Amino acid sequence: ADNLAEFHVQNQECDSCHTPDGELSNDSLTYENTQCVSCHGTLAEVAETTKHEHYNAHASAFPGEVACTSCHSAHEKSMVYCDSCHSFDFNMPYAKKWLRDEPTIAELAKDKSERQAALASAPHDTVDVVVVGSGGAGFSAAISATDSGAKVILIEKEPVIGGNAKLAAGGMNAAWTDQQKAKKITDSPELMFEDTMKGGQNINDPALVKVLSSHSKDSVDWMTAMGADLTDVGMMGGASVNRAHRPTGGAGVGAHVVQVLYDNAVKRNIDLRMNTRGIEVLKDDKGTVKGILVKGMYKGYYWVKADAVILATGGFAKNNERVAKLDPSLKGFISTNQPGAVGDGLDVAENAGGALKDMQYIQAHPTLSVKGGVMVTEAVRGNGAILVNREGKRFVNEITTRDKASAAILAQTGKSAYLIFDDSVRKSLSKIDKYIGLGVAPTADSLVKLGKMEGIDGKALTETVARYNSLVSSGKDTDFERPNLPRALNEGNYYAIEVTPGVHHTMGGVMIDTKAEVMNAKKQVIPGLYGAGEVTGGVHGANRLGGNAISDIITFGRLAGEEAAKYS
Ligand SMILES: Cc1cc2nc3c(=O)[nH]c(=O)nc-3n(C[C@@H](O)[C@@H](O)[C@@H](O)COP(=O)(O)OP(=O)(O)OC[C@H]3O[C@@H](n4cnc5c(N)ncnc54)[C@H](O)[C@@H]3O)c2cc1C
Ligand code: HEM
Ligand code: HEM
Ligand code: HEM
Ligand code: HEM
Ligand SMILES: O=C(O)/C=C/C(=O)O
Ligand code: NA
Repeated sequence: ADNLAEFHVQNQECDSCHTPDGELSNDSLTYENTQCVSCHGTLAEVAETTKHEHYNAHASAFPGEVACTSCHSAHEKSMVYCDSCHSFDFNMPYAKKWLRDEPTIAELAKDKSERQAALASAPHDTVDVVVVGSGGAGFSAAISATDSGAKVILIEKEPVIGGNAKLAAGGMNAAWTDQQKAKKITDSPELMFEDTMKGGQNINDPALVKVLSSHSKDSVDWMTAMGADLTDVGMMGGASVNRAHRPTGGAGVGAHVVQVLYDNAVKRNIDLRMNTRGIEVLKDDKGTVKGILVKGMYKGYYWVKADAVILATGGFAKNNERVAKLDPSLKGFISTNQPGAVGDGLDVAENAGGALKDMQYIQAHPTLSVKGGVMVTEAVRGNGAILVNREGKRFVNEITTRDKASAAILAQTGKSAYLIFDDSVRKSLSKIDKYIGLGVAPTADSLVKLGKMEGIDGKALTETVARYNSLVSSGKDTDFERPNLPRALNEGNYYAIEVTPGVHHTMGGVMIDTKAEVMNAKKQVIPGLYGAGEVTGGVHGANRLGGNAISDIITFGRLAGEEAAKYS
């Protein structure tokens, strides 16, 4: 058989998968996936028949209900969604090699005749608010506009929810929380503001940082009121005190928060459509939003009539060509992002008249696993790990800013470095057991053997750790002046992870005011158009602090949702 449908029609009718009139139920393929599930079992039942020791196509930490048609198309060969970041050994029937080629919003100009036909038809739905993107900002806004009495449609162009927010590990920054107080942490919104400005080089828009800092406690209480666990409070670089909140025992912040938001959306019956891309914000004759034209991967173009459009489409860090244009130094770097984080929501914003700002500031995360090509949380260094070069020495304050840490790493022999830590750090941060499970953290009971394994000078490494621990115990890092030295590296076994920088976050984007209203180049509000999260510029300045993006998405998403509901 050349495809999965042809295979199944050797013993089945067309309607063992399709509805009675045979039309596609919707762009989520609800009815159709349900048929796959009714013969093959749910996603968990199917994982039992495809186990591998260290991985499984049908089991992943992705939140939400992952549709079988996310990877299995019926009438054509398709691609495994895990291959946009890993290379596991899979043998999916009717597979084809992972290759994302999504047209730009500009190349979508060519569909002049379908667009026109769709815009001359009646709107397909008429609601109060349309939310574009199912990352943190997008679900938060959908929920808060709904809890504000507005009817919402939430759309996601990918087949799965969560964007890059489902990958967050380190934590969500917040200050002066009840979680921090119970952890005997002393902080204030003023220290977080101050760490943020300093952190972004005083380029950040101060009114936005003030919203960021002043609403962060509330953003954490909101999430916690909806069911999240954000009681573990750790440190990341450029913070004065520990203020990165995440689940108990240091598990990832991302997948958990996106799972809480999805559950909350679901309880409210929020209309969520997958495989549905926002293409053009529609405006009336007085330049205010009247709706949006969308492109359903399965049922074509159609428009949603609405008073308000919230753009929560995240960044363009996956887009190395745009990234290279703005920063030539990042050309050819690997990236930590999901495959559709390419900037198309920015094009929608501009075409709508929104102006952009800070676009030249692109953050490279300092520690991507060379072996796995995936981000290794900075909470690994925050909970105590050190960085050593191939000569087995420390070479940088490990909890310095991302810019500095990336530069020191690229300057080392081989252009990479090694995270080094023990079982006390491991046990303090459960996330580390994910990297051990990926095969990216070799271990040994002595630094002498660990260094032999990885090409690190063994005796040098042993004396480096011994010096570090003595620096921990005396309380001052007089070598590199790391300001927080939480743990001696002396328990149980040792572990090394080889790390190198990757494109990670774009601090510039659509220009928003304090109510998340998109403005033009004159700084005039575009009525009905809002912007929230990494698609916006001005929050993070020239350099974002680890932990500040999940705080930003919850805060600015919530608020845009509320403001869009009021506006109407
Ligand atoms: C690997 C990794 C670890 C990180 N760790 C942390 C952490 O620990 N703490 C922290 O503070 N930050 C962290 N960050 C940053 C990060 O989580 C965020 O910057 C990011 O998720 C912002 O969320 P968002 O909702 O704004 O966008 P996203 O979560 O990226 O969601 C955007 C969504 O919009 C959809 N979309 C885009 N364009 C369109 C369109 N035209 N139509 C319909 N849908 C569209 C995208 O497909 C996507 O699902 C981490 C980032 C990553 C990638
Ligand atoms: C799009 C929807 C579905 C998906 C993604 C899916 C998935 C799959 C895949 C990946 C295969 C392997 C084919 C090969 O080996 O070449 C398969 C085979 C099979 N499917 Fe489906 N399926 C779907 C719908 C259904 C339905 C509706 C039925 C029954 C009416 C069904 C019953 C079977 C059977 C009997 C086989 C052969 C082996 C077996 O499972 O006993 N499938 N399916
Ligand atoms: C001869 C039998 C069948 C006929 C005539 C048929 C017809 C179609 C048509 C016409 C479309 C495209 C519609 C559009 O673009 O609006 C389609 C898509 C689809 N069909 Fe079928 N179908 C048949 C069998 C099946 C079977 C057996 C399955 C599942 C195993 C299936 C699952 C799907 C899915 C999931 C889609 C969406 C696109 C895709 O994955 O290719 N179909 N079908
Ligand atoms: C309930 C939803 C799904 C069903 C019913 C389904 C069905 C199946 C079946 C029946 C097989 C072959 C089983 C066998 O040969 O024993 C298979 C293989 C596979 N499917 Fe799925 N699938 C689903 C969802 C997904 C998703 C969401 C992904 C990707 C993220 C995926 C990726 C794969 C891969 C990679 C293989 C080959 C497995 C390997 O080599 O380990 N499937 N699927
Ligand atoms: C169904 C699809 C996928 C599967 C089955 C899968 C499987 C895994 C596995 C087995 C691990 C090691 C952790 C563990 O032992 O559970 C892992 C780690 C990781 N994968 Fe995936 N992966 C998938 C898709 C993706 C995609 C698309 C990305 C990025 C967009 C991604 C990013 C990561 C990250 C960042 C980690 C590191 C550990 C963590 O951050 O929790 N994965 N994945
Ligand atoms: O967990 C991390 O390394 C990243 C956090 C961030 O980008 O804020
Ligand atoms: Na941005």
